[PDB]
Amino acid sequence: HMTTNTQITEDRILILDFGSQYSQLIARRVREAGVYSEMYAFDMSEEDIRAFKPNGIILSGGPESVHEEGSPRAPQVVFELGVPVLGICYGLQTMSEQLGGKVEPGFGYAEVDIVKRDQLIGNLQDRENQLHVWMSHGDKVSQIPEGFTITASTPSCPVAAVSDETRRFYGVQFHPEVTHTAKGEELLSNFVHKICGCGGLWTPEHIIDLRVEQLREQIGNEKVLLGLSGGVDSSVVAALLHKAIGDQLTCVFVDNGLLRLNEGDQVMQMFAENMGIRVIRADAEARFLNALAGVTDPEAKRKIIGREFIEVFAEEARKLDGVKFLAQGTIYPDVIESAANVGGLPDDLAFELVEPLRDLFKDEVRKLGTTLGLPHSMIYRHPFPGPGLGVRILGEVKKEYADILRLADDIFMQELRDSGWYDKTAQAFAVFQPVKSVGVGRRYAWVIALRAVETVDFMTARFAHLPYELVDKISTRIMNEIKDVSRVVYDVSSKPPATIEWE
Amino acid sequence: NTQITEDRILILDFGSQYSQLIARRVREAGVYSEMYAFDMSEEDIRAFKPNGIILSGGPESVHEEGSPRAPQVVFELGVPVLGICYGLQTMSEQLGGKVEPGEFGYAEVDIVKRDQLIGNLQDRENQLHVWMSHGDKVSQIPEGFTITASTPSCPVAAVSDETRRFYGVQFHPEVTHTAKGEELLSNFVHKICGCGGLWTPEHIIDLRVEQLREQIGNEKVLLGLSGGVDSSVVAALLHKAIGDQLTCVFVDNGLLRLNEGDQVMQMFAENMGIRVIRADAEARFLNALAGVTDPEAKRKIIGREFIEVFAEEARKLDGVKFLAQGTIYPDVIESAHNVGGLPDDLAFELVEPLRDLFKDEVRKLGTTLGLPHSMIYRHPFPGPGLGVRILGEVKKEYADILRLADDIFMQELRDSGWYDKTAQAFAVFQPVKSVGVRRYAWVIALRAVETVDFMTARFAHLPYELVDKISTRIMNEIKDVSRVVYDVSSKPPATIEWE
Amino acid sequence: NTQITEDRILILDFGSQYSQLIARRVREAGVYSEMYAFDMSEEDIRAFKPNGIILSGGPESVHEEGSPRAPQVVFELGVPVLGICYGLQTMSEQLGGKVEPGEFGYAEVDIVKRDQLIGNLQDRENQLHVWMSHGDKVSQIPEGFTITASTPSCPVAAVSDETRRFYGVQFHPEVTHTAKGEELLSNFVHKICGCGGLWTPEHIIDLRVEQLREQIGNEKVLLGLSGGVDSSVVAALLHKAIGDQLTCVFVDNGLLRLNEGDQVMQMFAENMGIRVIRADAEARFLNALAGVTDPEAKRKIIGREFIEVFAEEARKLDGVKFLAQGTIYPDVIESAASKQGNVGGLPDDLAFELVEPLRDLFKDEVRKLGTTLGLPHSMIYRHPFPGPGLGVRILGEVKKEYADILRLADDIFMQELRDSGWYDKTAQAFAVFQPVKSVGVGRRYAWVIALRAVETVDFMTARFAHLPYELVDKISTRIMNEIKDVSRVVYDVSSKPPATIEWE
Amino acid sequence: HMTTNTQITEDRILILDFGSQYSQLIARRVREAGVYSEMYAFDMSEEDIRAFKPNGIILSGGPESVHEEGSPRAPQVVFELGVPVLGICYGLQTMSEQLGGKVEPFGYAEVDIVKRDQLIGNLQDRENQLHVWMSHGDKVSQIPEGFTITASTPSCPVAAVSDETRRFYGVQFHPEVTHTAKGEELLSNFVHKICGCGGLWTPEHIIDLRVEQLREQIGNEKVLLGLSGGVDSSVVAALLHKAIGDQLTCVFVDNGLLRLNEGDQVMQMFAENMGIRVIRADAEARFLNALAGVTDPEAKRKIIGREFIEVFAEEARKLDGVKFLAQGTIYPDVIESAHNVGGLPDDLAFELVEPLRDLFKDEVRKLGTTLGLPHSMIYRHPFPGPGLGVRILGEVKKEYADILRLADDIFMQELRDSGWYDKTAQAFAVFQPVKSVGVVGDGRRYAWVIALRAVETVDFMTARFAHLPYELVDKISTRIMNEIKDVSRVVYDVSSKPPATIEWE
Ligand SMILES: [Cl-]
Ligand SMILES: [Cl-]
Ligand SMILES: [Cl-]
Ligand SMILES: [Cl-]
Ligand SMILES: [Cl-]
Ligand SMILES: [Cl-]
Ligand SMILES: [Cl-]
Ligand SMILES: [Cl-]
Ligand SMILES: [Cl-]
Ligand SMILES: [Cl-]
Ligand SMILES: [Cl-]
Ligand SMILES: [Cl-]
Ligand SMILES: [Mg+2]
Ligand SMILES: [Mg+2]
Repeated sequence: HMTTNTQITEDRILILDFGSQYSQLIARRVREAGVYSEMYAFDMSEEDIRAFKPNGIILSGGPESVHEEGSPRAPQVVFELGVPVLGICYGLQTMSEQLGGKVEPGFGYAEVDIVKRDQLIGNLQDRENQLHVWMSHGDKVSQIPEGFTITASTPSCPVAAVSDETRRFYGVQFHPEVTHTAKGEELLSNFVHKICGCGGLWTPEHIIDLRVEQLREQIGNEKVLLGLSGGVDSSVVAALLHKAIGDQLTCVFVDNGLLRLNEGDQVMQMFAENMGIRVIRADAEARFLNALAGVTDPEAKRKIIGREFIEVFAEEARKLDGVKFLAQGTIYPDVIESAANVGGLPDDLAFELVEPLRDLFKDEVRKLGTTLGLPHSMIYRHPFPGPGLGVRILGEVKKEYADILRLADDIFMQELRDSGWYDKTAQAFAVFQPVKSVGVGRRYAWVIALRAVETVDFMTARFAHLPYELVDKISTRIMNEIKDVSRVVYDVSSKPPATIEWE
Repeated sequence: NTQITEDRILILDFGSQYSQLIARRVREAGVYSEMYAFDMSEEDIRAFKPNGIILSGGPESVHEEGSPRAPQVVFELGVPVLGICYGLQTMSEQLGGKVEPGEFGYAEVDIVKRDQLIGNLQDRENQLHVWMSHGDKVSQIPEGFTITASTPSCPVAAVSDETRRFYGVQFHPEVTHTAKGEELLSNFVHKICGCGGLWTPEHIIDLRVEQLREQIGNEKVLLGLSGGVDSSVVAALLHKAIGDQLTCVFVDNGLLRLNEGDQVMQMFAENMGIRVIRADAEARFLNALAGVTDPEAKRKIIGREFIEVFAEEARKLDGVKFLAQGTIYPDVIESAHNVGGLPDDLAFELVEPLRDLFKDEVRKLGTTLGLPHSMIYRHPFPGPGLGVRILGEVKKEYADILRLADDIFMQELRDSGWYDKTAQAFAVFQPVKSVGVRRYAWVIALRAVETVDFMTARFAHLPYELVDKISTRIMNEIKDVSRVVYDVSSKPPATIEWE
Repeated sequence: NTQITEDRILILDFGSQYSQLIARRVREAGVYSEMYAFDMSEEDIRAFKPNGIILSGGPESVHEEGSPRAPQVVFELGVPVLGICYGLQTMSEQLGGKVEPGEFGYAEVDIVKRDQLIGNLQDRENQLHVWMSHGDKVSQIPEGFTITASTPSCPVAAVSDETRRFYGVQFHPEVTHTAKGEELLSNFVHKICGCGGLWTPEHIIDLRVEQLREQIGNEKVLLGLSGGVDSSVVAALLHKAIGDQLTCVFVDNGLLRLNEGDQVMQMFAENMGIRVIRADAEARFLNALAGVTDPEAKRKIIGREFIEVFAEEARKLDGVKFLAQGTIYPDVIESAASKQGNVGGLPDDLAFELVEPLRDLFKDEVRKLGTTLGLPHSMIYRHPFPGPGLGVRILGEVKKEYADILRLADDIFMQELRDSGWYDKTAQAFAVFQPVKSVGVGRRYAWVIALRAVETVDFMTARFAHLPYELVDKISTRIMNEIKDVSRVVYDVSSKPPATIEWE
Repeated sequence: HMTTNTQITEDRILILDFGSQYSQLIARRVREAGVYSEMYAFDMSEEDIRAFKPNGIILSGGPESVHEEGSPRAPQVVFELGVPVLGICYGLQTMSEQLGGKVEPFGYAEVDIVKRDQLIGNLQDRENQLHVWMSHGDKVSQIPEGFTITASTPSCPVAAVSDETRRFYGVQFHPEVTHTAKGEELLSNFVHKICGCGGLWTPEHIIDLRVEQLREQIGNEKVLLGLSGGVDSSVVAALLHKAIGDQLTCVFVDNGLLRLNEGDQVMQMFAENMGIRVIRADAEARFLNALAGVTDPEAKRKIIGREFIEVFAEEARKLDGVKFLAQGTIYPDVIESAHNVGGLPDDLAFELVEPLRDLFKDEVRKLGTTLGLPHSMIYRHPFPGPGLGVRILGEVKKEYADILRLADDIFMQELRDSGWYDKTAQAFAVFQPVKSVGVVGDGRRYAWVIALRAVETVDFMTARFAHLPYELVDKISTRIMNEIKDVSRVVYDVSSKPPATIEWE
C-alpha cells in the first residue's frame, strides 16, 4: 500500500550521550537548524548505529575522565563510517585517546583565539579572530592525534579546538550547545550543514504534513480516545488528531476539583465549542475531595490524586464502544528519560498507543501548535502539575481552601498577563498556607503565598525579578478583594535548595 | 487556498487607539479580517461580503453635531454586528436609542443575561473583569434589545438584540485588561457569526505561495535584505515561491553591529541558499557623514546614500521585473513617487508578500517556515543603524568602540534570558569622557525599554546585578570606555533612540 | 538649667496628622515646644507664656457650622502667630476675612512679597516648592494683611500682617515634601518670635540630670530594662544622675532574640556598671503558653506573666521608693483626637512613685540624648521590639522548638542586614515562624520562615521594604542552608494599609 | 596657670598599623566603645610608645607575610610593657613569631569556641560559635608556650588564642569590620574587661574638653575660619562660636560652582540663625573667567584650587590683627598609616586652630548633633573642593552650571522627600555636553543629557551604584525632563567603584 513519505528525516544527526547535562541541548540545536536528530547513550550498539544511517555524529561531554579505568569510550565504528564526527569536551578527549592522541588530567567563559579557520569555525568570530565560549576547565588534550591540526587555543588551553579535515573529525573543548557560547548555534550549523551536508526540511510546516499522514496511516478508520487536560502537549495532540482523523477523535476531560478558576469551562469553550471536538466532561470534585479528606501527608496526597484520576478516566473510557487507540502527549524528553498497562489503566481496558509528539522536544511542540493556529495563551501557558492545586494547598485539602486559592491565583494571573510579566516568568502560581495573620475592625485570616520563577530547564530556577510595584499591586488586590486573606507573601527561595512546587 | 479568507470580519474604525487590536484578535481566533474607516462606502461594504461587522471605539461623542455614524447598511445586511463603546453608542442612537453625555479603568460587570456573546464566560461567578470606558453611556436601549450586563455606575454595560443579532459592550474586549476579552470576541466571530478557523500560519503560507507564483510567474524579483524580521520572512517566502528567480542585495553601510554583515551572508546565502549580493559601503557612508553633527542631516545623508547604493546594485542586474518589499498591514492601514523611492531609470512592479499581515502573523509565518528564534524575535533596528546611536559626528573609531560595547550588552541579555524580556536594547556612544582607574575615556550609555506598541515605552526593569555585570564587562574589556550609564528616561518625553 | 525652656512655642492642634511634626520641627530648630488641642483654655495659654503660637491644619471646614476655632486670646497676647492651612483659614475668618469652599499635592508657589517668614528663601528663583492642601481657600484676606505668595490656582498661598505679626501659609512647612519647610519654621521661631537655641542635647542632659536629682534625692529607683532605646536611655540618664541608687530588673521571657539576655547584661551590667538583676523566666512563659493558639490570649498571658515576674523581683528589693519608666512625649501628648476621649500595673503591695525622664521628649530627641551620653549606634538605632516579643512572631501555639528555630533564622536575617548596611535602611525587620512545611532537597520536608521588613516614618503607613534582590536571595539561601529544620523562605510583600506590621 | 583637664584621654589604646585597609576601623571601634585611641605605623619608636602610656596595644592586620624578607615586626617593647596586647591576623602572626611560635604560609567562617577567655567572654552567635570575617592565608602552626587555643575551625585550627598570664590575645579574623557579627563586643571586652579602660570618651565630655582647650589656645585672640558649609567646617564654626563668641570671623566664598542657593543657605544658617560673623565673597565671574576654554579636568581642578586660595587670601588681608586660622582637619587627614599655613601666600602668617584633628568623621557628626546642629547639616553627603567644576564634563560655562544646579536640586528634593538621601553615601547630577531628542507633545526637543550619580559605601574605597527604587528614579527623570527645558534625557551611572571612580572628573 501507499505509505507516508518520510523524506524530511533522511538527513539526520546522531548524538551519543556521555553524561553531560547539556547533551539534549545538542540534539535540540540540530533540530533548530532544520535537521532531524536522535540521542542515545554512548554505548549504542554498532548494529543500531549503522542502522540509524547518520549523516554525522556528535560526541557529547561527560563528567568522566579517560585516564580513569572504566571510563566511557566511543564505539569504534563511529570513526569508521565515513561520516563527520564532532567531539564536545569529553567527546573531543575520548576521540583523541582512541585515535592516537593523549589526554592529560587537570566551567567558565573564555575568549579562544582562532588559529586556523576550518569548515567548523568558518568565517565565524566575536571579537576579531576570537570566539566567546563557555569552557569546561578540567581535562585537556596533551597531544593531538595524527592528521589533526589545532584550530583554536587559549593561553591556558593550547588545544581549544582541532580538526582532521581529511577524515572530517572535529573537536571543541567548549560547549557550542549552550547560550553562553555566543556563536554556538552558528558553529553547530556549520557542522550539520556545511560539514555533514544536511538540508533543512525538519521544520514545523513539514513536520505537520509528516505527522498528519503518519497518524492517518496508523489509525485509518479507527477511533482514538484522548485524555484532555488543556496543557500544551495534550492541546497540540488534540489539534493534530482533529486535523488528521476528524470526528474519529473523542476527548475526556476530568475536573478533579483541583483546577484553577473556571478551568473546566475554559477547556470546553476552546476544544468543544471553538474547535468542534467531541469532549466528555467528568465533574469529579466531590469524589477527589472525599478521597483527600483528612490527608495531610503530601506524598499520600499525590498518590491518592493520581489514583482517583486514573479510576475516573477508566470509568469514562469504559462507556465508549470500539475505541482501538489511546492517544497521549508523550514528548521526546519522556522517551529519552525512560531508556536512561497502556496508559496505566486497569487491565479490562486494552488500548494501542498513539503518541504524535513522542519524537519532538518541547519547543517543537509549541511551534507545531502555533503553526496549526493554536492561540498564544494556550501554547505559552506555564506547566500545571498533575495533582493541580492538590500540591498548592499545604496539608489537608478542603473545598473552602481550594475556592479561596482559585480567587487569589486568578488575581495573580490577571496582573501578570495585564502587565506583560506572565511571559517573563517560566512558572507562577499562588499557594494556600493554612495559617492566619491579623489585618484591619481587626480581623484574622489566611496568608497567601505567591510563587514565581525564572528558568529554562527547571533544574535550576531563581525566584522571579518581578517589579516592586507589580508585586505590591498584586498583594493589595488580593487582600482587598478576598475577605478570607489577611496577607500575601512572596516565595524568595531559589532552586536549589528549594523546589519549585511546595509539595 | 483562497477558501481561507471566505469567512471574514469587517472592523469599522471610529478612531480608537485599540481598533487594530480588534482586527488582530479576530485573526488570532482564526478568521480573516480587514479594518477600514467608519465612512466606508456601502458599495465597498457589500463587496467585502462580511460574515460579521465590528464597530470600534473612538474619541467622539454621539450627541456632538457631525459626529461619526455607522453607515446604515451595516444594520441591513442581515449579518451580526458588535459595537464596542462608541460603536455601541452609535449603534443605539441609529436604532432609536438615547445616549447620555458623561476615563478608562478596570470594572467588575455583573452578568444579568447570558446571550450568545457572553455565553458561559465569567471571572468571579456571574461577573466579568473588564477594561471599562467611562464617560458617555446608553440611557435608553433600542427596541428589541436586552441589557445583558451592568455595573452600578453603568447600568447598560452590555446589550444584545439576538433576533437582529446586534451586540454591544461598553468595555474593550480587544485589550488584555479585559480578562475574558479574547473569549468574548471568539464567541462573536465563531458562535454568532459562524466563521471557521482556516486563517492559520500553515494555510496562510499555502495561500501566499500560490499568490506569489501567480503574480510573479517565471520573472525575476529583487529584494533589499536587511536582516530584520520582515525582510527575513519575505526572503523565505519568495525563496519558497520562486527559488532562483530571487536576487537579494544586502548593503553594509558601516553602521551595523559587530559582524552583522557576515551573519546576514551566513544565514541567507550560505544556510538558506539564497542569492545575496553584498555591497560593502562603509567608507562611502563614513565619508558622507564626516564632519556632520546635526542628527537630522545625518538621517537624511544615510537614507540618501542607501538608496543610491541600492540603485547602483540594482542597475547591475539584467531583466528584473519586480521589487519586493516588507510592507506589513499596519503600513497599509496608515497609508489609508517611484517604486522603492528609486531613480526613474528603475521601473519595478511592487511585490509585497506581507502587506495583509500584522507583525505577530509575520513572526508566526517565519516560525512555521523554520526560521530560527533569534531571527524571528530580534528587536527592531533603525534604518540609520548606529548612525543615530553615535551622538554628533560619526567616526569609524566611535562605531568600532560602540560595536564592541553593544555586542557585550547583547551577549549578556541573551545569556541571562533578558533579551526577549525587553522590546528594544542597544548601546549608545556619547563623545564625552570620565576618569577611571588613571584612565580618561569614553562614557557608554545603555538603552533598554519595555513597550508593546513603541508609542509609549518605559525604561526596562533589568535586574541590578545583570546591569552591574554588563557595565563591569564593558569597562574591563574595552580600554577606550571609562564608565557605563543607563537610560532611565521613559517615552514620553524621551524618544527610544537618542537621535 | 531651667533657662533652656524660657523661650517656647505653643502649637494648637486642629486635628492634622502632621501637628506633631510642627512641634518636632520647632525642637529641632532649638526651641522648646508643647502641643495641645485647639480648645486649650485661656488660663493655660497665658500660664504657658508662649513666645509664639502655631495653628496647625485640620480636617474640617470653617464654612460648615460646628467647626473648630482658635481662642481669640491667641490673637491678643501680642506674640506672633503662624497659621498652617486650616490655621490660616480660621485665623482669616476670626480676623475679618472670608474662606470659600473648594486634596494634597505638590505646587510651585510664586513669592510676591518677602516678609520675615519667607525672608531670602527660595527654591527656583522667587519660588517655593511646597506640599499644598487644596480644597478651602481664603477669598478675602483680613485687614492689615498683605498677600506674600501665590499660585495661579491658589491666589492666597501665604499672608502676613507684620505690624501684628500674624503669618499664614496654605501649604505644610512641617513635612519633608516642602523643600524649605525647616527654614520657614526657623524664620518663624527665631527671627519672628525671637527665640534662642538652647534646647539642644547637651543642655537637655544637664537640665534632666538636675531635675532627676531634685525629684529622687538619695532614694532608690527601680527600672524595668528591656534593651529597647527608651529604656536604655532612661538607664543611662539615671545612672548619671543617681548612680548606685539605680537597680534594674531584666526579664528573659523566653521570647527574645538569640543571645538577647546575654547582650543586655554585657552592655548594662558589665560595660556600663549598672546593677541589673536578671530573671530567667523562659520555662514559666513557655509553660503558660503551651497549648494556647489564640493570639489575643497569647498576648494576655505574656503581659500577665511579665508583670508577675517583675513584681516578684521588685519584692526582693529593700526600700525602693521610685519606679522609672520610658514614657516619651508621644505617649502623653494632647491631640485634638486624644482629648475627645497602680503604678506600673503592679500588685497593691508594691506602691512606687513614677519617674519618667523622657516624658517631654520626642523619639528623635531620645536618640540624640543617648548618642550624646555615648551609647553606641547599635543600641540607639535599634528597631522597636514588641512587648510580647517572638510571642507574636510564632503563628499559633508557641513551642520552645519553634522559638529556637525562629531565633536562628531571625539572627541570620539581622546579620545580613547589619553587614550589608540595610538594617538602618529599614524601620523594622524580623523573621516570622509559620507552622507549615514545604519540600526541599535527599528530600527535606520542613518549616517555612517568613521575613518581614518595612519602610515608614510614623508606623501609621508602611510599605514592604525595597531590599535588593541579591541580598534577599543571600538571606534565604543562608537560612535554608544553615538551619536543617527550614525548607523555604518567603517575604512579606504586604504594605500597611491594609496589612499590619506584626502578624499577630 | 590653670590648664584644661584632660582626664577623658587618660585611658587610651594604642593601635599599631601593619598596613591593613581596616586599621583605622580598629581605632574607630575603640572610640565607639568610649575609649580614646591613636594609631601609628608599626615601627613606632620605643620612646614614643612608652611616652604614649597605652593601657593596651592592638596590632593590626597587614598584607605582608611573616616569612617574607623585610616583613614587619612589632617593637619588642610591645610585649614587655605589662599591658594587654591583641593581635589581629598579621598582628597575631607576628606576635606568635616573636614569642617562640611558628607561622606557616577573605570570607566568612563559623569559628568554634573551644575555651572562653576574657576576650571571647560569654559571646557567641550560634551557641559556642562566632560568625566572623576570616583572613585565609598565613596560619599560626604553633602557638607560643603559655597560650591556649580559644577558637578554631576545621580548616583553621588556630583561629583565636590567648596567654592570660601575660594578657596577650590574638584572632585570625577581623573584629573591626561589620562582617564579624560580634566584632564590636569582642573589642569592647578587650578595652574594658581586659585593659581596664573606662568610658569617658563621649560626645558630651569631648565637647567640654575641646571648648576648654580652644579657650586655652586662643584666649582673647581672633580666629578666621574658611566656611564652606560642609559638615567639618560647620562643626568647627559651631565649636568656635561656643568657645570664643564674637572673636570668630568666617569667610565664605561663592566660587560660582556651588549648588542652587548654596550661598544664601550658608548665610541663612551661620550668619542669621547662629549669629556668627560671616563675610560673603561672590566670586562667580572670577572663577568662570579663569575656567574659560579649559577642558582638561586636571587643569580645571588646579585652576579652581588656586583661585579659591587667592580669593580667600584677599578677604583675609582685609581683617586686622587676626592671629589664628581655623581649619576642619579631621583625624583621617592627619593619621599615620603604614608649606605655608592654610596653603596661603607668604604675607599671611597664621597659627593653626584644628578642633577636629583628633576626631574621626562619625565623632564629628556626634559632636554636631550634641550641639544641636540640624540633621540636614550633619548628615550631608560630601561635596568636592572643585564643586560643580568636576561635574560639568570639559569646559565649564555659566549656562551649564545654571542648568546643572536646577537638575541637581530636583534630584536632591526627591532623595530627601522619599527618605533615600540618607540611604546613599553620595548623590549628585552631572552635566554631559551632549544632546539627544525628546518629544514634547507635537514638538521636538534637542537638548542636553543629564547623568545621575548615587553610590552606597562606608569607606569610599569601594562603592556600588545605589539600589534606588525603579519608580523613584523614574519620578526623578520625569521631573527633570518636564521642569527643565534644556534637558532632553536623564541617564543613571551604573558603574561601581572599582573600576570606575565616584566623581566623573
Ligand atoms: Cl471554579
Ligand atoms: Cl524566565
Ligand atoms: Cl522542583
Ligand atoms: Cl564588524
Ligand atoms: Cl517588553
Ligand atoms: Cl521613539
Ligand atoms: Cl538565645
Ligand atoms: Cl525606612
Ligand atoms: Cl501595625
Ligand atoms: Cl544659585
Ligand atoms: Cl549607603
Ligand atoms: Cl573615587
Ligand atoms: Mg465550585
Ligand atoms: Mg536556650
